[PDB]
Amino acid sequence: APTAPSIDMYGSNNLQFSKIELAMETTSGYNDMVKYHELAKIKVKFNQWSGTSGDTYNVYFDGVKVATGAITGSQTTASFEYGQGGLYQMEIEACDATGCSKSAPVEITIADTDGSHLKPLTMNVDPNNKSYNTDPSIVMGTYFVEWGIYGRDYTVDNMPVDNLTHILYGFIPICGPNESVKSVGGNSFNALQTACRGVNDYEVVIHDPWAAYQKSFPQAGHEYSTPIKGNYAMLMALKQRNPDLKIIPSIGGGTLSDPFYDFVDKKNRDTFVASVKKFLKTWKFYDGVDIDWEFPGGGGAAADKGDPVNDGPAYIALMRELRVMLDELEAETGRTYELTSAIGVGYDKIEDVDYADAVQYMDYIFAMTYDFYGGWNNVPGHQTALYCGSFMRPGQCDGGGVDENGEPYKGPAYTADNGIQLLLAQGVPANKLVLGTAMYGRGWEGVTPDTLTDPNDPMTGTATGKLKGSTAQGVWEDGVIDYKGIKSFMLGANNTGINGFEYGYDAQAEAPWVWNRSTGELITFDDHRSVLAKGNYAKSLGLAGLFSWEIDADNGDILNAMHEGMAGGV
Ligand SMILES: C[n+]1cc2c3c(ccc2c2ccc4cc5c(cc4c21)OCO5)OCO3
Ligand SMILES: C[n+]1cc2c3c(ccc2c2ccc4cc5c(cc4c21)OCO5)OCO3
Repeated sequence: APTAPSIDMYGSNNLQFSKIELAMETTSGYNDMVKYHELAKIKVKFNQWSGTSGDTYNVYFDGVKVATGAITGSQTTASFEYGQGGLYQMEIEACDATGCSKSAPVEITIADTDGSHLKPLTMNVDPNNKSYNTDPSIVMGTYFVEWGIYGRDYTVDNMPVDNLTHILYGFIPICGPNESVKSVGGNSFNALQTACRGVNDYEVVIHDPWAAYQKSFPQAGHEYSTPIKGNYAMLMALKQRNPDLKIIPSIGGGTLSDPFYDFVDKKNRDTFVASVKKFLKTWKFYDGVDIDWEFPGGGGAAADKGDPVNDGPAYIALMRELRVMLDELEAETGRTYELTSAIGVGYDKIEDVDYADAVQYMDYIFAMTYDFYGGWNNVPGHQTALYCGSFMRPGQCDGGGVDENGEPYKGPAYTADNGIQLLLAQGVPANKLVLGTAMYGRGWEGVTPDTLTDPNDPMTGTATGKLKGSTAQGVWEDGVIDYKGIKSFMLGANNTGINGFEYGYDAQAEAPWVWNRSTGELITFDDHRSVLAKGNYAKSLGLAGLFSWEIDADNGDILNAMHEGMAGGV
């Protein structure tokens, strides 16, 4: 006989609660911005404006009692805790000695990072991405980059998710020495310095919390009170649409690898491994961890770092220790967690790690079979060839010869096949290896006909510097261009060359190029024909499948060719 409560929606945070508490309106240290709680804190205001208020309240979710407390006036705030994410029909009843009166039910949201409170994501995928019926046992992976939401304008809902088995989310940095990040210019180092305030060295943080969880995405139905937004809420809704899709954070990458060189100290690994366990208990849509240390032994962005005696053993121990941690998570959750790593495949990268030892702890190795040549110097070559190109010298392919100064080759040439063969020869199983496809070209300028030693092959020429271009043509940094830019502005509809470019294909290497003879602009990339060759190669050798880098640069053609190559190789 009290008055039935009316819920005050706006005074109760619009009934949007969360096990994860996330700063939405500042940028500060990761530990100050993100706190995961085992029980969500719930606070619901209700009113009984007329009649008697009664003396006690009970709160029900789907008919089950979850809280009780005192009513002592016409406005009551019910505060309590609840441990399970989801949408629930809440009722609140007011009671006195004569009986109880129950509010009408209203949906309350308890957000959790597995996306249990979210409907499947609505997709907005370019229809140039076709449908395929590729065997679900074959890996078809890609990287999605956190910053792709800015100028590139490529969001989670744009991914052709039914054509993917694995999304690697790039990149998760590690706090500590990060001089390489500084060298990149822009805001990347400053963002990282902020994220690490109040964080121990060697622990992981989110690099860009605005992209990751604050940015409101209209297409995902985000509104002001949504407790998780950004890429991560979209990935959580994506897991609701595609529960078998694996989404894996990639830690490191070319510019964020500097802290890994301290993992020769076990205390640093322990700190890192513990922080990765916590990260996966916080962000539960993630299904494992990908380690992208570029590179054990050195030769990466950090010119003064690299230990060829100790980095390999440290990498193996890291993999062993991550696998131990992941087994604890598998025990705690009943889920499967994957451990993978993207690795350099030049012979001088491979020779610094016993991968046959490391891979016993891993589900997959993503072989970085790209970036073999590029704008960092003036030597053209195929950046992502399967085999040795016509432009290589006698003995250069297997490393048994000498260069044009007469200096001995130090090892086999950089090609996908040489890398894969080196890894198989160490005893890495073929069905653990995933072969990489590039969705971008690298490029030079100044490779004009007068520099060529063979007049029909621009790979025999010499450049004056990196390719220059604008972001409108897909050039986001000097010397690199999106595959979709190459297609729009160099190849054209018929794949025969536009704007002064001609197309060529080195059949021995399995590698395409476009070349503008007058500017001497030359771009090495992967196309439909080279990606079919890679699929046939993967099939022949019984590799795990294919992956690509990076998905925002594709227009559908590369991922389609990955699927086509994996169906049809003889
Ligand atoms: C050898 N490397 C590899 C890299 C690399 C990256 C990104 C940057 C680099 C890099 C950047 C600056 C450098 C500067 C250097 C150098 C090497 C590098 C260098 O030699 C000494 O002067 O993705 C992984 O592979
Ligand atoms: C592979 N390298 C060798 C270099 C180098 C230098 C100076 C710079 C580089 C460099 C710079 C940026 C790079 C960026 C890259 C890369 C490789 C490099 C890279 O591969 C992935 O993206 O003098 C000694 O030899």
